[PDB]
Amino acid sequence: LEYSELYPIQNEYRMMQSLDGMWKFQFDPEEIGKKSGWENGLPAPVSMPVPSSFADFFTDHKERDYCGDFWYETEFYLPAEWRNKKIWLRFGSITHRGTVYCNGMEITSHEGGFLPVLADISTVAKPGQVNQVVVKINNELNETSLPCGATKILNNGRKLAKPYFDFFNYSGLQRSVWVIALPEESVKDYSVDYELCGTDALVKYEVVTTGEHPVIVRLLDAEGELVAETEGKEGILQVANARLWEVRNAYLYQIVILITDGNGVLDEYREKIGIRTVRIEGTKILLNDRPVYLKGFGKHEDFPILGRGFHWGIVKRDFECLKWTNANCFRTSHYPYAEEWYQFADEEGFLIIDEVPAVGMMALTVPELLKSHIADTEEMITRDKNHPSVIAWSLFNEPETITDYAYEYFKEVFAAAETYDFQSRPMTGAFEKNKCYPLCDFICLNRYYGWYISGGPEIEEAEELFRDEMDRWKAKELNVPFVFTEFGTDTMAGLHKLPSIMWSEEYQKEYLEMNFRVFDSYEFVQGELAWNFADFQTTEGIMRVDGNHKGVFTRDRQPKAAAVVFKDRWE
Amino acid sequence: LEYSELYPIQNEYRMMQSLDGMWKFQFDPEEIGKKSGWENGLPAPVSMPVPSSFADFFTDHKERDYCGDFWYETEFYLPAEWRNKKIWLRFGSITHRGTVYCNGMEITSHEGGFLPVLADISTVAKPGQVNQVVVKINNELNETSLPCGATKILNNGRKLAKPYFDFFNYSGLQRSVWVIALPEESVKDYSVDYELCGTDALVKYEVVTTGEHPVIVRLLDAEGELVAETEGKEGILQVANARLWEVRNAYLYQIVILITDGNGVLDEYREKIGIRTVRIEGTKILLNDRPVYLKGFGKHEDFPILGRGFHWGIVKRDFECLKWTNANCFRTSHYPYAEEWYQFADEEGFLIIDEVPAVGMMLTVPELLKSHIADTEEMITRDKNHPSVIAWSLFNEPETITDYAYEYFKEVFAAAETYDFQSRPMTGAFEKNCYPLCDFICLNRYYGWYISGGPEIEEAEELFRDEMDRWKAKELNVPFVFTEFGTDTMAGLHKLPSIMWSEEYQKEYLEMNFRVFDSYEFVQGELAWNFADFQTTEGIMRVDGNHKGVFTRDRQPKAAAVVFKDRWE
Ligand SMILES: CCCN1C[C@@H](O)[C@H](O)[C@@H](C(=O)O)C1
Ligand SMILES: CCCN1C[C@@H](O)[C@H](O)[C@@H](C(=O)O)C1
Repeated sequence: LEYSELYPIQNEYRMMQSLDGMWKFQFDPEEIGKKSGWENGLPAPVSMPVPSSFADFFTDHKERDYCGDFWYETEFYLPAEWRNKKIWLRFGSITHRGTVYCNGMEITSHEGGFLPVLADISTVAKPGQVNQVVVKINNELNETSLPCGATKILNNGRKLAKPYFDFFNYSGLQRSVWVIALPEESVKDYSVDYELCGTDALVKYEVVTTGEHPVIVRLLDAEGELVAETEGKEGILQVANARLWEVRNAYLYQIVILITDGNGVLDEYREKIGIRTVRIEGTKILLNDRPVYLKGFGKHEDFPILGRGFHWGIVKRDFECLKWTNANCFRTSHYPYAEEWYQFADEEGFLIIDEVPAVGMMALTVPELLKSHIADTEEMITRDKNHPSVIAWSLFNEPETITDYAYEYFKEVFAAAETYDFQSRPMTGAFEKNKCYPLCDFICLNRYYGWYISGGPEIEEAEELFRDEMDRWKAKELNVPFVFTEFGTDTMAGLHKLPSIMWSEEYQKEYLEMNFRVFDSYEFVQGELAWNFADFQTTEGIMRVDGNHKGVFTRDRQPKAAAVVFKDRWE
Repeated sequence: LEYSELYPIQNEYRMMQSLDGMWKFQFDPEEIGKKSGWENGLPAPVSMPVPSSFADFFTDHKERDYCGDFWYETEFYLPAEWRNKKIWLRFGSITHRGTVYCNGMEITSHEGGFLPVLADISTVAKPGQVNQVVVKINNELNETSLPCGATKILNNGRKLAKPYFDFFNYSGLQRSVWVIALPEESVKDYSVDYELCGTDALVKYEVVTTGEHPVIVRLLDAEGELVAETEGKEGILQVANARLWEVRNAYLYQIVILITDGNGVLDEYREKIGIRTVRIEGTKILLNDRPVYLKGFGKHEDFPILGRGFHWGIVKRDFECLKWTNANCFRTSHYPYAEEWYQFADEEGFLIIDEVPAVGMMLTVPELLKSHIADTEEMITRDKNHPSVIAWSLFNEPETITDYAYEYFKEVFAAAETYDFQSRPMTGAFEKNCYPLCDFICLNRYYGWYISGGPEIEEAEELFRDEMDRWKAKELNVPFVFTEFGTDTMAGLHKLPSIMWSEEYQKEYLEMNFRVFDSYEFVQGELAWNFADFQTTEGIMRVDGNHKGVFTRDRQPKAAAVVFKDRWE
C-alpha cells in the first residue's frame, strides 16, 4: 500500500485532529460538480453529520434513495506546528468510492466503501491557516467492485441502486475522519505472530517504515511495565510467563515501535495487542491450543437514523448485549467494520471472523472484480491483522456452479490473503449444499432450513432435509470444523401465535431449537453464529418488512423472546 | 462568571482538542472514590462512550438505574506548543453535578447538569505529555438544585432517583468534551443586540476580555466580506442593506473580535450571528417588526441508547422532521440543550424558547433560588448571541403563590434581565387560577387528556373555553403561547371510534385544541407536547416513557404529524 493503515494516535511525534461534526454536503444528480469547481467549495450545501450514512436524515424519497455522485466539504485549521510533518487526511471509509480534494487540489481516489482512505496532503496543506477538504463520493453499484449490484436508470435519468445483497445501500462518510501529522520517517506497518512456549511466549514481528533508521521494539504489559525489548525491523520478543489473551478474558500488552537516529527517537507507534494463537486441528478450532466453540452472531453496522454511521454507543450497547447472551464471537457481515469494533473486541475478548465485502452477495468484468476483491482483501488484512480478536478471514461465497475459472479466481484471493497475513490465520467462506472447500481451513454454512426451505408447517421436513445435508457432509469426512454463520427467521417483535407461525416470536424460538438439535448431532460442528444480532435495514420490497427482521434483538437493541434461548444455551 | 461560556474555536490564538470517545468509567456505590485515590485513576473501570448518557448501555437494572457517585476518566496528549497558555477542560455539561480533577488535582466543581463546565488546568497541565482527567459525577436529585427530586434509599443502601419531573434521570457526560488553549489575554464574553433602521441595521455590542489591550470588532457577511468594523470593547457596527435573519430563512453574519497589541493580534474570536429583532407588541410577537405565530414543539434531548447524548445525526433528523411539519419553533424543554442545537437552529432559521431546568417540575428554598439564578445566568450568557433564541422560559407558577414565591421569581427575572444584553422576552408556565414579570404567558394544558379525556372530550373543550374566556376577560394584553398539549399515543394503536392512546384520538384531540386556540386573538403560538416519544421513569402511567410524541422515538411520524403539517403549511 502507498499509505499506512495504522490507526491514528497522538504523541510527541504524531498528531491528530478530528474532522467529525457537521460537514457541508450537496447532491450532484447532474454530475456537474467537477466542471463547476465544487472541489473549491460547494455552491449550495446543506449540513451533513459525519460520521453517518446520509440516507435516513431526509424526509423525501429521492434524497433517501439518492444514487450517484454527491459531495462533502469541511474546513479545518491546521496548527502551524504541523509544518514539516507528513500531513494526511484519514477517512475511516468513503462509501463507496470517492476522490479527495484538499485546498482545491486532487489528492487521491479510492474504491471500496468499508476500509480506510488515506490522502497525503503534505504538499498542499497550509499550516497555520484554515484548510479545506472536499470529497466527491459515488454510491453506485456495479459488477467490478464490492459489494456488487447494478444501477437502474429511471426514465427521467434518476438513478436507483439495485443491490445484489440484502442490506440497504447506505453511503457517505460513515466513519470518523481525521487530519493527522506524522514524522517524515514513520512506522508505516507492522505485523506480529505468536508462538506459545510453555509458560512463555514469542512475539515474532516485522516493521515497515518510510526510512532506513534503526527500529527498536518494546513490549509493555497491561500496567506499562517493560517485558521485552529488541532491535531491528524483524525480530522476536521473548515474553516470560506470558499472560495470554483468552476468549472473553482478554489481556492486552502494548507494543511500542520506535524509530531512532543518533540523536533520539524519530517516531513512536504504540498499539495494544494480545498474545494468542489460533489453529485448526482436525475438526477443532484451537485458541491457545484449546478447542473453542464459536457462539454469537453475524452483525451489521446498522442503527436507527445513523445508518452505518459509527458511534461508540452502538459498540457499547452491542457488546453488553453480546455478553448478556454469553456469546464469544461475531462475524463482520458483510464488510470490514469500523476499526473501533475490533479494538473493543480485543478488550472484551471477543473472537471476530473478519469479512471482505464479497461474501454477502447473492464479458471482461471478472478480472476487474478480482482486482477489487484482492485489493479489499489486502487492505482488510493489513488493517486488521494485529487485533488478537481477529481469528479468521471470511473471503468468498461459493458459486452454485464452480468453473475452473471461478476456482482460479478464488485461489488468487486466498493466495493474496495468505501473502498479506503474517499470521496465516484460518481462512474461510460460505459454502453451497452438499471444489473450493480445499481453499478453506474451516467451512462456513449459511442455512435456512425452516425459513426459506420447508418453513412453518413443513419444519419437520426442514429438519429432515437439514439432517440429510449434514449426513452428506458427515460422509464426506472432510475433517474440518463447520461453523454455521447464518440461520434465522424473520421475526416481528410482538407477533405472538400459538401454535407459532413464521414471523412470530415463538417460531423464532422453535426454529432455533430445531437448528440446535441438528448442530448438536454432528461432532464436526464447531460454531454457531446466528443471523442476525439485530434487525437491520434492507432495500424495500415485498419480502422485507422495514428491513430484515431476523434479528434476535430489535434494531434499537432490545431482545426478542429468542434472545433468551441463546443466552441459556450459550451459558 | 469566573470563566468563558464561548464555544471553542481553533485558530492561530486558540487551540482545541476533542476528548470525545471511549472513556474509563466506574460506579461508586459506596462513595469511596475520593477516599481511595480515584482522582488519580479508576481502579477497575469499564469503557463508557462520551458523549452519552450511561444508563441504556447496560443490561442490568442496577446499572441502568444507578443513582449516586460515579466516575469518568480519560487520558490525552497535550501538544507541547500549548505551554504557558490558558488551558481549560471544557465539558458541554456534567450531569448533574461533579468535580473535575486533572493530573490528580482538584480543579473545579459545578452543580447543574445542562450547561458547560469550565475547568482551568493552566497550572496543572503537562504540555508535551500525557495528561489525565478524572471526573467525579453525581446524579442524585434534591430540592436545592434543578431539576428537583428526591433520592430514595432501598434497605439495601442502593439509591434510586425519584424525579419530580416527567423525564428519565439520564446522566453522565452527555455532551462533547474538549481541552482547549487560550491566549493569556483573551475574549471572555461578548454580547450583541440589534436595531433595524429602514434597509440598514445596527449591531450594538459589548466585549469582555481578560486584559486591557485594545479591541477591534469586525462583521463579515455570509461570504466573509467585511461589512463593518469598529474599535472598542463597546460599540456599534453599522450594516448597510442588512440581510436580516428571518424565520425559516436564516442569514448569518460572522462577528470577529480581535484583541490587538501594537501591530499584532493577541486573540481572535469568531462566531456566526443573525441580525434580527424580537419584540412583543400587545398580544403579538414580532420578528423583525412582523408578527410571527409560533408553530412547533417541546422537544427533549432523547434518543434510543444514547439517552441525552449529543449527536449531530439526531439534530439533522429532528430538523428535517421539524421542517417537514412546517414548524418554526421549539422550546428546549426542560433544560438548556447542547449548544449545537442552537447553532443549527441559527442556520435553519428556527425560533427557540430557551428553558432553564426549573420549568419542568410537577430552608432549602434559598439554596434552590441560588441554583435557579446560577442556571439562568449560565444559560443566558451561553445562549444570548444565537439569533434563534427569542425567549427565555424561566419558571413554573406555583399553585398557591406566596409573597415569598413572588420575591423568589422576582430575583430570577432580575438575574435574567441583568444577563440578557438583548432583554428579549421572558416567560414561564401559568396556572389555572406573576404576569408583570413575564413578557408573554405560556400555558401547558391537557383538556382532553388529563382532564375530561375520551368520552368527555366535549366537556374538556367547554372547560378549556371557560378558562380561555377567563383569560380573555382579564384583558392582560399579552401574547399567549401554548407550550404543551398532547395525548399519549401508541404507534399502531388504531380504534374506530377513537380511544385515548390511539392514533385517531391524538388527531381528534389536536383538532379540538386548534378549534379552541383559534377562538382567541391573543393566542400567538402553539408548541405541541412532544416532538417525539421520550424516556421517563417507569411507572403505571408510562408505557416505555412518554408517548405524547407526534413522532416515535426513532423519529417517524404518527398519524397526527400530518395534522400539524397541514395546519402549519
Ligand atoms: C445463503 C443466505 C445468504 N444470507 C445473506 C444475508 O446477507 C441475508 O440477510 C440473509 C437473509 O436473511 O436472507 C441470507
Ligand atoms: C405543566 C407541565 C406539565 N407537563 C410537563 C411535561 O414534562 C410532561 O411530560 C407533561 C406530561 O406529558 O404529563 C406534563
